[PDB]
Amino acid sequence: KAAEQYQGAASAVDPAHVVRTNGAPDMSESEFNEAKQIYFQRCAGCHGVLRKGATGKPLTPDITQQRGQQYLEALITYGTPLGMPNWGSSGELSKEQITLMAKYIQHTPPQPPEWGMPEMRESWKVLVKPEDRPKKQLNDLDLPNLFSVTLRDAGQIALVDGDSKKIVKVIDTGYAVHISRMSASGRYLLVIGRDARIDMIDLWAKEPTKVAEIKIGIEARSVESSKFKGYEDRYTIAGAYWPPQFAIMDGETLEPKQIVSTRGMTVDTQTYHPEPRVAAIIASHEHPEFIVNVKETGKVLLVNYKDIDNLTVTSIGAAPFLHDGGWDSSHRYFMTAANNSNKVAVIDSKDRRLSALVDVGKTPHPGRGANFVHPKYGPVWSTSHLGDGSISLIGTDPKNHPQYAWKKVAELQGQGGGSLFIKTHPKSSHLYVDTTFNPDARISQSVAVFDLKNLDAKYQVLPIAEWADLGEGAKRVVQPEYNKRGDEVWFSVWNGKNDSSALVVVDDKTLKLKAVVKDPRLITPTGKFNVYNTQHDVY
Amino acid sequence: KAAEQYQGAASAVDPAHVVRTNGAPDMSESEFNEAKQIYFQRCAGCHGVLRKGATGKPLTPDITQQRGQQYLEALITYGTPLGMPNWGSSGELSKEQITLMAKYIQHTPPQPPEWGMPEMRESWKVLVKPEDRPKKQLNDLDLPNLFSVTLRDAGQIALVDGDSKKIVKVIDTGYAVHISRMSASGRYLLVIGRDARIDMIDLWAKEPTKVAEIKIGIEARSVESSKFKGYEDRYTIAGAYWPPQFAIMDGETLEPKQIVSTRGMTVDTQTYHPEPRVAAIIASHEHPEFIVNVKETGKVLLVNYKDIDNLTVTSIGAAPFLHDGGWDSSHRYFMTAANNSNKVAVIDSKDRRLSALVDVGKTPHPGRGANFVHPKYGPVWSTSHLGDGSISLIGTDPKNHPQYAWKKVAELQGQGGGSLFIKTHPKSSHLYVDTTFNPDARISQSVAVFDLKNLDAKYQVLPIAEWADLGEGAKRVVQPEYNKRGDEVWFSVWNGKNDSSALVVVDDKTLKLKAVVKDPRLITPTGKFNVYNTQHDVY
Ligand code: DHE
Ligand code: DHE
Ligand code: HEC
Ligand code: HEC
Repeated sequence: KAAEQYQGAASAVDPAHVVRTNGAPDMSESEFNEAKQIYFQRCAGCHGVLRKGATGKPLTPDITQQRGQQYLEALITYGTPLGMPNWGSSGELSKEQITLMAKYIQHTPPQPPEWGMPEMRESWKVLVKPEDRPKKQLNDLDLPNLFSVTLRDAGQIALVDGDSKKIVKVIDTGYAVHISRMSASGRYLLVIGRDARIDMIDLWAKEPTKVAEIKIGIEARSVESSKFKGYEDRYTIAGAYWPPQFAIMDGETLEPKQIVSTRGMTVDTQTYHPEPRVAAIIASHEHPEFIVNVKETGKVLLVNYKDIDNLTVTSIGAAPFLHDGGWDSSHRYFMTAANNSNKVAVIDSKDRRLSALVDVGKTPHPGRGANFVHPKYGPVWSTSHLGDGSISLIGTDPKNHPQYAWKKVAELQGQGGGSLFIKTHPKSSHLYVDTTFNPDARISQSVAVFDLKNLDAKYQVLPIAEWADLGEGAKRVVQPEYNKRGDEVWFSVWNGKNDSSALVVVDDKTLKLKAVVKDPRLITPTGKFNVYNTQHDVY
Repeated sequence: KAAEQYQGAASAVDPAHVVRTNGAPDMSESEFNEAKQIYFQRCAGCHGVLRKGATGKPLTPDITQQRGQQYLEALITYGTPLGMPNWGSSGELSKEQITLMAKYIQHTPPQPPEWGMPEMRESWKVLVKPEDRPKKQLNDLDLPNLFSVTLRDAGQIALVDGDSKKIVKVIDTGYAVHISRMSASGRYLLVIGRDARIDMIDLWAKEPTKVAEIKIGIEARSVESSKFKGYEDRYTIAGAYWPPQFAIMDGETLEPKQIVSTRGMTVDTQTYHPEPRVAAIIASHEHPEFIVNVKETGKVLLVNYKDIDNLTVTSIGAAPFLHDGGWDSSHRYFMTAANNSNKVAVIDSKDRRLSALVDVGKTPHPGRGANFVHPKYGPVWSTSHLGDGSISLIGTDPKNHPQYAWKKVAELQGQGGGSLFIKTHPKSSHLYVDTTFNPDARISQSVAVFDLKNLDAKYQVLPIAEWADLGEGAKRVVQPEYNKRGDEVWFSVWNGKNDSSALVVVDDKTLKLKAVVKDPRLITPTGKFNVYNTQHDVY
């Protein structure tokens, strides 16, 4: 009764400014569920789960009710030239569906479930206790030259022996695994599906088998291991798309320890954003931290694991829409692309600061990038683009080449836009770039190769898809990846699940076809990650 | 169109797990706003703006629709003995309104507006530029012994002269100012209304005037100034109840610099909490930081301002429901209370960690606390409670008294529960305790005073309200505050806006009535803050 009067004063909030939602077109339970079913299959990626706008404009009731029914239907139908697909013209969605979507986006967005520690512990499993795991490598596999290839639509990954070109094992994982990452010791393989299911695989057991797993969210893209000296296999971190968050777990058993929300203020307008999806994550070699990229808010956070109980985080403003990126040759600056901002943020991991924001081309997509010493400009880091066919070379040596540091020092020209990965290797004198999503078939089925010993000359075209001899299908080639020796470059010919695919190997020394890996179990192969190169960031 | 096919794959989110909210009893616009008004007038204080629950159970659709109309009405009607007021039995609400509330709480919680930089800058006003301000004290007031009193309902504060006992200047401010804090230089007076409006007052002007103002949110409770060596008047920070956030501004002009969301995972369950209100904030004397309390998640954040461009926060976990608190005698340990957890957290600001979690009585409400040297136990910090009449004494000397460090070393007994503040001074041998919200009028209209040179002896009751000679009204006495030289203790006779109030002063040496401050302008006086004691944390 004392506690009653103590909190018995009015809230400073003005009810007239608290807004009730509604005034949308009446639509039944089924009309709504069908619209909801379509929204995540076709729209959520670009517009966001909450519809506050990611790559695309906000689709919340305030704005959609203002536009009204007809503007909405027409827009969804014909699309626009700035990224909005023509769902009606292309005949991808019927007029009836487009009508339901126009009505759906006029209601309050349905709420997706949260996902904290209770759900994480319930999903967590230790398949083989640490004490029951091999003390030595119980097999004759050349682990360093192994490849962890993603069999996207099969919810599996494949361990392919680099020298023999044969599949050594197919392991069940999360659906469409996005990337593979190696532990600092080179013993454990870490794969994470887009569904946020992480699988830890012991490469030492008789046969590479799974020793632990967990689900850190409803949707995810990144996973990483602690690499600072004295912290081998200590912690594993993973970033989720929804909910906006990242989790730190034990690097031996994947036991969840800390969960941190990334919901916050943007760097540009400094207003509140409800869905800042976590993207790339890279382990720092300069301090005991993980370097996390928060997309929609454009913040690079340095999560310090020196004391995992009292988490110290340093919020660095970069630029909106941070995505992928990698280390420069020295492994001190984090070159990451803020793709929809057309800039490349450089994060100094030693001095823990933003070194610069470099203007590049339309929608940079470096992947992890390509590092090499330019004969004139010195040490550079490069990236290709999705929005155009240009290739940016950036200065990454402040000590010996300060006049070029953090500048778009030169530009190269590929086959065209739709590019996703650019590759190279220390031992190699070639530079490869794919064009996976280029709207042309001939271009999307081939890669461009440049001569680093003569960058003035144009690129040669390698007909990767044609070399694979597969037959029908889009046969989109993607992500060049070298072997440990650096004399073989691998490519994935990403064909439909009901079609036939392959991994095409090329002799880097001669640019001649070396081999083609086919197998009924090689369903929709995407990411290939050579152990050594992924473990030691060789790119 | 490359970017279009690039984001064409489906979201990992399951359409079936995204839910539409509704099936709530129909209610017209008029009915919905009548209830929505009542909700923020009477319920949001304890249940929260989004109704996820604070001191009370969550009132969200998933739960309320399960209970149904009958349960809800019956509960709102009679309440519960565990803190939920009997809205119907008391005659406070009608059967018609109660029926409206039971319906309202079965609907989706309406959404309050956000409040970022655009809104803050829009409200930010610099009344007198730093260049046009005085260079020295232009008045002849004894500033250190001045008193900043809250004229709550009047939306103002009065500067009362400690020695003359007269009102020197009444200043217009935000509604129901909660607290007053002094800048490090003792020059500027910082005050903040519950509506989140902050006013900076220069005590050097011929007549104290406001030099800047800003609104940092929809509703708030705290403000603080940087007190680390070399950062006098450098930064001002404020915490907000809604939105869940805190803002850091320029300490000379109040220019908004950084805004940080406090929405996050909880310390106990580690699940997402959409509304973790910011409670107490105290400047660190050990490092250039602010120690912030995040109530619902039970997190103590150490925000370092050495570089406010790239903010560094250390998130220390304490216990659920952090509220108020204050420095131990040495100004190193932040003694804060997790009031609904019945504990007191000790945050070591030097080593930057949770020293301990001490169990206390029901609902500890220390205010800033009371520090004194116990004859047997050594240095102690005390607090009274709102749920019971006890006074817990906790040891605060881990260097010279390890036996009692962080232990509820002993208890004292006051008139009863409903206590809000306990007080003492280094030059004083008395310990005061108010009982502001105690349900018995006589008790709520007086204060208990113990003898620190004889703690075994029972307290003495001082008829503070009765001494004021005001007449009718509740006359709740509140917050014992000392003067510069610690020889008199002030009390606030907080009476209604239409009734008559006063400030009763006691001669600490004789426990006799010394003076009574009355003025037609002294409307609903609540908090009083002696400039010196507030600035130099003398408590
Ligand atoms: C955040 C992120 C990373 C960086 C993680 C890291 O390094 O820590 C990444 C890396 C990658 C890498 C890493 C390669 C590397 O060399 O580092 C691969 C193989 C890859 C295959 C694909 N990604 Fe990726 N990818 C996304 C997210 C990401 N992609 C998307 O959100 C997007 C645009 C939409 C989607 O549907 O996922 C997208 C499209 C694709 C594809 O279409 C690919 C080709 C196939 C697929 O399964 O989705 N992305
Ligand atoms: C977070 C918080 C602090 C700590 C501030 C700091 O140190 O930075 C505080 C301090 C305070 C202080 C500071 C005293 C001090 O010596 O530090 C005062 C005077 C005070 C007067 C009141 N407070 Fe307060 N108070 C709340 C919040 C807070 N009160 C509430 O949420 C609550 C429970 C309900 C409400 O309506 O605000 C509440 C009730 C009250 C009252 O009823 C008082 C007596 C009158 C009023 O205006 O609401 N609270
Ligand atoms: C990315 C590959 C997209 C997908 C998939 C979908 N949309 Fe989109 N949309 C996208 C962009 C970049 C834009 C802006 C384009 C421009 O010219 O400005 C849009 C815009 C919309 C809008 C219009 C918003 C407005 O002006 O108020 C609507 C109504 C919209 N998009 C709807 C929508 C739906 C329902 C989709 C799935 C069936 C969908 N979009 C997919 C990018 C992309
Ligand atoms: C604090 C001073 C409160 C105010 C003001 C209001 N409520 Fe409350 N309520 C409070 C507590 C501490 C509890 C817990 C009761 C217990 O015995 O544990 C409650 C609970 C409710 C409930 C019941 C919820 C449930 O059990 O499902 C309802 C329906 C409820 N309160 C409604 C409500 C309304 C509409 C109020 C304002 C008009 C209101 N509460 C004020 C604390 C406080």
